Amino acid sequence: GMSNKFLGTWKLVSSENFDDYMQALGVGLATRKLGNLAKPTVIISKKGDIITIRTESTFKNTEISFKLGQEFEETTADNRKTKSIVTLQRGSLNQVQRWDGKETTIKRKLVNGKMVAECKMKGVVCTRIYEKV
Ligand SMILES: CCCCCCCCCCCCCCCC(=O)O
Repeated sequence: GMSNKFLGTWKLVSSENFDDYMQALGVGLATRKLGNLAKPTVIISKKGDIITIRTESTFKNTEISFKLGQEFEETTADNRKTKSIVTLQRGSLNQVQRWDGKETTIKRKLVNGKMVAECKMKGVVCTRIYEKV
């Protein structure tokens, strides 16, 4: 199952190409300016076989709870209503979001004790690095 090393609280320390990624999602300018300044905390928790990823920041809070391999309805930070799914691949915690015929991926993997989120949309790639805190 998900590695227990994911469990805990994570703080963003680096974000690369997040603006171009938000644009690819269709997020407008005012929202992107605040999104580019956000340094969110991400809390990953587990109750039985339901995993919860909770994102907290001054600008926006989000939370998804899910079971691996089971589609679920998601409301994203930019208020997209998506059909999403989280699965594992070589220990990486990979999320797909589908809506209005579009599709974006958020792959969260542990690299030397840090959590690295790789976000992809229409060939645009964003990388966000978190420290465990
Ligand atoms: C982080 C504040 C949200 C700002 C709202 C603008 C649109 C962003 C929507 C998608 C956010 C992607 C973040 C997931 C990757 C991560 O956990 O670092």
